[PDB]
Amino acid sequence: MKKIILTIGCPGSGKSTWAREFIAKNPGFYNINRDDYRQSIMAHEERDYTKKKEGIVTGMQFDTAKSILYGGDSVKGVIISDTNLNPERRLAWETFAKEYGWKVEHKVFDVPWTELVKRNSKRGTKAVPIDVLRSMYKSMREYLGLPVYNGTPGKPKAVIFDVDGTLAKMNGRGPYDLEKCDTDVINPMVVELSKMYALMGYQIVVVSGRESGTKEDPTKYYRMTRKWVEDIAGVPLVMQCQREQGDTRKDDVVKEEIFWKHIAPHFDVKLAIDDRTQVVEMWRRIGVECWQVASGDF
Amino acid sequence: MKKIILTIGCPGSGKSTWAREFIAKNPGFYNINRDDYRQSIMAHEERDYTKKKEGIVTGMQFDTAKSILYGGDSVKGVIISDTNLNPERRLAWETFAKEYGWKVEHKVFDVPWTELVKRNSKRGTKAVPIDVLRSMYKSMREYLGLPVYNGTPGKPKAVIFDVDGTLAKMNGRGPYDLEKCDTDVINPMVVELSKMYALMGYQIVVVSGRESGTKEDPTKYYRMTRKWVEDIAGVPLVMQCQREQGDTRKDDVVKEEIFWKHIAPHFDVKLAIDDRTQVVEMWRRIGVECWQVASGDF
Amino acid sequence: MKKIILTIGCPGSGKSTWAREFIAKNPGFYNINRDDYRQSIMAHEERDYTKKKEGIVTGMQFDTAKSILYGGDSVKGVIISDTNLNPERRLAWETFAKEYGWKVEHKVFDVPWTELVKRNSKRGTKAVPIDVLRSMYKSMREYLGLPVYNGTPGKPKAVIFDVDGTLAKMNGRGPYDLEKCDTDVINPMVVELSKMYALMGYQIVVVSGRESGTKEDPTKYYRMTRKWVEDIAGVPLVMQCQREQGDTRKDDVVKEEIFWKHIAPHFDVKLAIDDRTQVVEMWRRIGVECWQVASGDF
Amino acid sequence: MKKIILTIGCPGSGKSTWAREFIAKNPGFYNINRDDYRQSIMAHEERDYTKKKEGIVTGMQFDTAKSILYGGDSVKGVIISDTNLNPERRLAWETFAKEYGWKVEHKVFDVPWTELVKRNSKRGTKAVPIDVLRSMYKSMREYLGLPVYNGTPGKPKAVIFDVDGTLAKMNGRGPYDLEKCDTDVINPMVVELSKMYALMGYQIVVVSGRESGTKEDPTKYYRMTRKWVEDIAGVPLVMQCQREQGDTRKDDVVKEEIFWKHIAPHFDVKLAIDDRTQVVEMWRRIGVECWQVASGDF
Ligand SMILES: Nc1ncnc2c1ncn2[C@@H]1O[C@H](COP(=O)(O)OP(=O)(O)O)[C@@H](O)[C@H]1O
Ligand SMILES: Nc1ncnc2c1ncn2[C@@H]1O[C@H](COP(=O)(O)OP(=O)(O)O)[C@@H](O)[C@H]1O
Ligand SMILES: Nc1ncnc2c1ncn2[C@@H]1O[C@H](COP(=O)(O)OP(=O)(O)O)[C@@H](O)[C@H]1O
Ligand SMILES: Nc1ncnc2c1ncn2[C@@H]1O[C@H](COP(=O)(O)OP(=O)(O)O)[C@@H](O)[C@H]1O
Repeated sequence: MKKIILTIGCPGSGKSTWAREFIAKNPGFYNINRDDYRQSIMAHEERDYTKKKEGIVTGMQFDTAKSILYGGDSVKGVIISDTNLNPERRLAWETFAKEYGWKVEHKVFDVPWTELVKRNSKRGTKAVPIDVLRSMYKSMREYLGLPVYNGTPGKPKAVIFDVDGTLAKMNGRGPYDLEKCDTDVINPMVVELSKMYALMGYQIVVVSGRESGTKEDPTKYYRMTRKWVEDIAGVPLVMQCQREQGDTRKDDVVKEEIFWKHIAPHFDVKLAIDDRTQVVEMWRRIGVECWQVASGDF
Repeated sequence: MKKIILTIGCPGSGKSTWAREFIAKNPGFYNINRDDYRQSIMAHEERDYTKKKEGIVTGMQFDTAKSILYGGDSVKGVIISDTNLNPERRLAWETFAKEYGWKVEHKVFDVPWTELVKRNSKRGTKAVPIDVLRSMYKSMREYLGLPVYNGTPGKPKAVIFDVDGTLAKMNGRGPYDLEKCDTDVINPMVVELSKMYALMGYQIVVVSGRESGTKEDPTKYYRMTRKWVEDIAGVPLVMQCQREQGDTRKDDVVKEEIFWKHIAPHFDVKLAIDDRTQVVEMWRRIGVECWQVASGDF
Repeated sequence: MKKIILTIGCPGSGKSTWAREFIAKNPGFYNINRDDYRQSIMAHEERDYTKKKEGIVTGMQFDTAKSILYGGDSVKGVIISDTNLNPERRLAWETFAKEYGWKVEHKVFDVPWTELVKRNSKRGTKAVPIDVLRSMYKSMREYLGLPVYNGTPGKPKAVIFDVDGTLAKMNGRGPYDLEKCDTDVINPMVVELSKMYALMGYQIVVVSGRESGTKEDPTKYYRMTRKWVEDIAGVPLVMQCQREQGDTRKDDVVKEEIFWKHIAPHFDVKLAIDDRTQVVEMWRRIGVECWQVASGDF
Repeated sequence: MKKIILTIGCPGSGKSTWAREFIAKNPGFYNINRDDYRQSIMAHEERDYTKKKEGIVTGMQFDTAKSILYGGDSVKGVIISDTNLNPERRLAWETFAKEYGWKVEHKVFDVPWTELVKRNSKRGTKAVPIDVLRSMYKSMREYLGLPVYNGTPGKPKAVIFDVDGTLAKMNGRGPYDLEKCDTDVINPMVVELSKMYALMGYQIVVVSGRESGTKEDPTKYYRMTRKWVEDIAGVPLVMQCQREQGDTRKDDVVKEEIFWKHIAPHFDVKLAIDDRTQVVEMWRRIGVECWQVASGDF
């Protein structure tokens, strides 16, 4: 059968680039894009929203697929290089292909949020607002079937606190120089908050993206951080999780893995306090309310 | 009735700009472009030619017109912002509109050749080869019903010779400084050519884009040029035509007007010898064989 | 004297555009840009940081100013179209101009933060990271001599809470439809927070960008909001400030004016809880620690 | 010593690309470009000519070279990525480097005229007018020390005539289908011209870019062409030169090689008649007056 290839991915994920390259290497494939169409019927009005226009672009897409997909044995298929993140539209393509006898394949472009943001900020006039991008990424996560937290019944309620930038600031050292992280001063209001919650009966769970330690001393930083939280901040934590030694992945990935493995099953986490934008974005995205206490664009 | 507006014009004539502006001012109008389509189905392969692809783009255009033109009383019409310089395709749009009951209007963008070339050279990746541009302009002229020469029966055969850059060069003066045009030296081979033709029985007609003269002396330059051709070159001309005093139009326009009014009806012109690119382009375009004797890109 | 015009403004404020336009209208003025230089010596390496390179660009700038500023009576001056937000560099230009006898003028481009961000997100490859942009804006504010809060001694400590998106969410209405703002449901954790602080002895000050009311009923929304906070949330507030009726300025401006006039002189504000990104950015920028409780990119 | 690398090449020859790549691979090298400077002092006025501005850019270049070239052992050299096609300016760089003790190297980018034109037509806003490009190429040829014809004393005078498009047109075949080149019809006026010159005593030399023949019959086309010229056109030629079988180079190169080897030493060639633009450009460039008899943009 002729293929109908739907690209699935948030804007800037590489869908168009792939489409061009693929067509350049496999004769018999054509591209259909709601976007070449959207810009076209408007004579290229800057992207800076009608149900009718969208109805036109939709008609263009299917009518164009039918015509192309009926060429001779020369035509192999069509690529629908849109985000295709709306489930109903994806279904519409499959039921369309079933009645005309064509097969539907998916070409996924799962790019990390941090890469999506980075690329999007350079997209120029094709850049998309952060809120629609975050919305696209949420749909992408639902497509991949990634987990969303909804509480842990029968478990004590808890608040998650990060260390760097949240409970602590930094008294003249420098990001990634943990050897002197014992000099960090307290962020008064946040430190105070953690004590307030404890009094309210919440379990205080501390998390940190600081590497636990070095190759020869795997918990060097985990220990200093623990002493700092105990002796300097005075935070009555029930648990302290931290990036494992050697682990070079993004705080992003590291903290979520830590969450599902070590926190979610033991606590009914009601809140997370953090400062790094990519982490704060991770928390809210997986279902955990998150309060950002300072600028964290790094 | 709903309108189907066909833009008629060579590339770079302003068709897209107008289309955007018009849609921005008149809600209910949509744009259809073989080109948004051509680039789209190929995932934007650089423009640097199949009868099948063109068949697809064509289908897209009509199918898209039908759908749009059938919206409610909200839709006023569609703009077909292509060159639409191929007569058969223009007819195809009119017979298409007649059977579905829509009206066809034309929005012409007649830009002068010299402006087309100028703009095209800056078009970047959308620039078109000079030969296809010259071809587009020829079709545009046929659309406008502009005249093409095919000889003048019963009249003596003649060769047209230009002066500046052709019969004469320039001995240290400067373009537009006719006050010293009497110092020009002969272009030997070309001067010799004119005498050769005379011997062959051709009438030698001299033409010049040099203003005839000044406001107080309207033939100052016409006279010097005539003396130069007689005494210095020794060209046995039967007629000498020249740009009228005060006339500020392009050599382009000036020489063709001169041709139809004063030459075409009295001579069977078989050839024209010239050096300025825009003039040489004019000659060939209206049906007169033209030999360019030197670089004339000014 | 010849002028040395320093443009003062964060990237994207219009410095280059103005410079081009000004030179186009006033012959005798030349442009010097650390940036044409930075890109140039590197053969245009993508902007994606050496003290030596910067030393070169600096030398280029002054050496180029000296040469230009010494032309004849034809030269009027030079424009230094950089951000010029670093005070020491600004001083360096003035002491440079004093010893050579030239005058220094400033051309300020004070664009609102929200406009800077908006423009920056479309800047493409010239876009600047949000953290350096926020840093530029902080220096711009210091240039303008705008106020920075540092506490109010002798006054009771307080926490500022916003309503929309912070204490309340929204149960099926829509932004700007205050007529049904009485249906908003509580944001449990945040509502709880306000009570926690009260117990700790902090004064709870509520702020809202919701227009107080309509032309015929100037406190319609102020009253509903007040009842909602009292009866539904149960927030023990000491004061409630809100956007005045008719006022169409940005929440940005509105809340800061409200802060200086009605809050700062009566309270020692230690914290602000809010959700809208532009407001959260305003709080931190003027010296008030701010916790963002949810995505607020609208 | 520190190096001063001058790039030598017409615009579009790859000078900037090379410069970026080289700097990216060899730390210690900086780029100086009259052009980053020209655009910069004018706040980027579209390129669409003062002796003073040029004086400023010049000062910027040398002053910037001195400063850079005096860094520590870290600096290796500077690249002057301009065309550097003006001999006096090249000399100025060498005498500048001699007095300060630096060495001057050249990095040449000799791109074929046809490639220069091709690239230039796509250059967009950086495209250069054809006449300045042709001027740049002439200087490049003088730099390379390429030959320029100035006549052959003691030898009979001759006119060179091309076949395809000049003496012959084409009666329904197609470029590169020589198997049916025997069907070409005469271009009357041009054929007549060749006879006129013969009567005047000129030697008629015929040249053709048509491959002489095939691998199994190396003169198949040379013979048909010769018969066509003899029996159909009636051209009294003294010599017939033609592209050798197997030779795949551009007509460009092929005809000039043919000229120097077989024509220049036996004839005092006074004129060449041709129709292909790249060939016509070759003729004039090497010193031979050339008349283009029809559009030859292919
Ligand atoms: N692997 C990559 N690394 C760096 N940049 C990339 C990569 N892939 C794509 N980009 C850039 O991101 C932007 C997204 O382009 P595009 O292919 O059209 O994505 P999409 O069609 O999914 O919106 C482009 O400017 C592109 O050059
Ligand atoms: N009146 C004008 N003066 C100068 N430039 C123009 C003018 N009109 C159009 N152009 C330029 O010429 C190019 C042709 O653009 P476009 O509008 O798309 O023409 P077309 O659709 O006919 O090919 C554009 O880069 C445009 O900016
Ligand atoms: N008043 C304005 N309205 C909308 N966009 C603007 C305005 N002024 C400038 N811009 C855009 O913002 C970007 C900033 O350009 P630029 O003039 O170089 O600023 P700067 O030199 O201060 O960094 C440009 O892309 C420009 O077109
Ligand atoms: N080898 C090549 N093949 C195709 N295009 C090229 C090549 N080299 C350069 N170009 C293109 O030609 C233009 C000339 O660019 P540039 O490097 O700045 O040349 P120059 O500095 O000599 O004027 C560019 O748009 C470039 O991408």
